[PDB]
Amino acid sequence: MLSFLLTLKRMLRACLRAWKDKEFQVLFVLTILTLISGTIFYSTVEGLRPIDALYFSVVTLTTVGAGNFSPQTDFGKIFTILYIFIGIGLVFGFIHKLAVNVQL
Amino acid sequence: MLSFLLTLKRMLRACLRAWKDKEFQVLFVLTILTLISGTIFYSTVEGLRPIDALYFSVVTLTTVGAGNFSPQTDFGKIFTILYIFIGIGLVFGFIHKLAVNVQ
Amino acid sequence: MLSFLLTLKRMLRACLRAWKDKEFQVLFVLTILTLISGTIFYSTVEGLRPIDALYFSVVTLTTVGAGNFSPQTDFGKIFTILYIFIGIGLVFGFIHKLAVNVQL
Amino acid sequence: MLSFLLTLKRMLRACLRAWKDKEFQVLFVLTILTLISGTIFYSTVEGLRPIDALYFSVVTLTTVGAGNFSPQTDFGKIFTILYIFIGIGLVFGFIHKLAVNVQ
Ligand SMILES: [Ca+2]
Ligand SMILES: [Ca+2]
Ligand code: NA
Repeated sequence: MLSFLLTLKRMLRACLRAWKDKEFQVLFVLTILTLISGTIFYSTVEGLRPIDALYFSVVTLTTVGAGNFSPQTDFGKIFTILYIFIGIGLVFGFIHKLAVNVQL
Repeated sequence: MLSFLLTLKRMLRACLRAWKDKEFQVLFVLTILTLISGTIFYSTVEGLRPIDALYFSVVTLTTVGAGNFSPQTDFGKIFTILYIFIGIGLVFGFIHKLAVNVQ
Repeated sequence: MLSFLLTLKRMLRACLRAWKDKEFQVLFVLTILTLISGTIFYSTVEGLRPIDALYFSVVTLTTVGAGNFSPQTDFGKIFTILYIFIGIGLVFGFIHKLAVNVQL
Repeated sequence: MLSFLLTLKRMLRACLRAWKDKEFQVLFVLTILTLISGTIFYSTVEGLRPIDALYFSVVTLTTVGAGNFSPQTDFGKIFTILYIFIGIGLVFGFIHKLAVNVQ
């Protein structure tokens, strides 16, 4: 049990340690900006309550997927399609970073 | 084919070997803890039967996604959002771990 | 355009070449067995037409997710939860293989 | 912060650099071709407007998942199933590619 905690502590440090990487920071800021753009878009174009626009934005950008909603307008559909690829682009970026920070 | 069977057994042994690595154990415990928390939260805050709270927690944390449910309360929606990133954080941890052992 | 085709051809060979790896073969067979078990389970326990049981099995094991269905019985729910982790276990296996076959 | 901006620009350049690699171009073309095929198929076989066929094709091939649609015909269901594995095959290709450049 003491090993668990010491490993947990080491791992948690490593995580916070990665929060120092400028590229990880960019990816993160880029992700927040994307989630905000999405929240603004869906509430405006699809007329969703801000909290619902962020929710759809989140489950969409992470590939989780929404269980009861899909854009009703053609503008929203087109946007969601491009939105998804930005999300995949961001995920690839994070993964590439990992792959790089593991091989040095 | 003994060959297929031997290759499988070799793979299963490599898998059990993983369940011995401390960092994997932490990640595993953390996800179980995260699933339990989710079950508790959705049962209480969204009024779901525990079994359905576990289900939603699972399909959500894994990015599988729910086919019919979506949080009705604002607290639930905000929790689900942070819950998803915890899941992503956990997945990256397992991935990083698999990229570490591959050396 | 000729480069495209020659690269496409080289890549396609590499893919088929990977179909020779015994571990990839096991993962694959393991995946087919899992999809068949799932198809059998959902058609039996949830009463879904075989083709619908395979569909739900597929979108569930790949994390795609079903847009209009979720198990109705507690037995189905429990099964789906374990089913998902088997799927993640298989994906990790494939990924681990990649990571290994790239570093040699 | 010039620093943030410089780091970003550096990353964007690395991304554009990728769009120059032939294997990436093949994978990219293949996915676009796969998306077009999907749009065509679902419009024709499931009677969806092209825009909705593209949407379903996209959320399906990316594992995002559709919130309200699911194929009504057997041909559609079988196609979706193979479509998903094409998507997984493509993702593994991009992943393998990103694990190759990381050396
Ligand atoms: Ca999904
Ligand atoms: Ca739905
Ligand atoms: Na997913």
